[PDB]
Amino acid sequence: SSCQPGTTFRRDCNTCVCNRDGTNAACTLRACL
Repeated sequence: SSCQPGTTFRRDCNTCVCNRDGTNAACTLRACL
């Protein structure tokens, strides 16, 4: 992931939070369908 460190964003129906150096994200594991 290229993201703003510590920002919240969405992948489909999932909440993601960007890691401390903006290179990855942890996201919720909902089934969106």
